[PDB]
Amino acid sequence: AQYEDGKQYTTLEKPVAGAPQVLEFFSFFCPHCYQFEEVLHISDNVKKKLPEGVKMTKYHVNFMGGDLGKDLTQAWAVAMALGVEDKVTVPLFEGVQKTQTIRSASDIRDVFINAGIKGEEYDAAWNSFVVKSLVAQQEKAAADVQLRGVPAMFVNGKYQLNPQGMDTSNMDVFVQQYADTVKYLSEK
Repeated sequence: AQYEDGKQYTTLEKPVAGAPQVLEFFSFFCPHCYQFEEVLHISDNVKKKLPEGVKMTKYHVNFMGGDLGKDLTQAWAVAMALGVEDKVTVPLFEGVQKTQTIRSASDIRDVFINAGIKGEEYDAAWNSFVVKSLVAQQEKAAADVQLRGVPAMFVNGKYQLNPQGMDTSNMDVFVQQYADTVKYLSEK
């Protein structure tokens, strides 16, 4: 077959019921995640080839960067609650991996302030039980599915993208192969 289990994707032994259609996991500490976001624009190119009626979800993980890692998972819950993902993703990646100006929760907060979210609004969000459950959702989803590595994408709680088995000679061709694989898995 042109698409083969173990080649562009793997199958979960232990399928996850009720799982989001396209579920992606990342960390702001994750170097391939940086690439996926700023150079390859994976999420965006997947969206463009997905049918419609299909929801895309993106969650942060705790297992990188210790204490700061958990703060970043809370901050991403804040971002999801406020709908400001698009405004903080780049400054968070660059503040962690490029400029290395993110070293504490207060530094994460600065990124939001500078992106124009108001202090009061951010801190109320940070402390809110709606953010608490959004943190739980991120954790449970990762727990449900094995997760010890990022970047990761899972389709319909059954299939996991295997970018190692795709060619990287041309970044453009890598991305299309990836997105086309998601489309294929989505129609499966």
